[PDB]
Amino acid sequence: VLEKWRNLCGVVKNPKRRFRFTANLS
Repeated sequence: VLEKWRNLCGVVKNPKRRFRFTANLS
């Protein structure tokens, strides 16, 4: 279980293109 964590970072750690949703309580 690593290819999933290395592929997720491409979106979870890509605020440059991603809207970035840390689910912070408004």
